[PDB]
Formats: sequence, structure tokens, C-alpha cells
Amino acid sequence: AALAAALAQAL
Repeated sequence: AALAAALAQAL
């Protein structure tokens, strides 16, 4: 989930 969320912001 940490990554899911990170990628959300990245994108």
C-alpha cells in the first residue's frame, strides 16, 4: 500500500 500511495502522488 505504501507504494500504491507513493505512485498515486508520483503520477
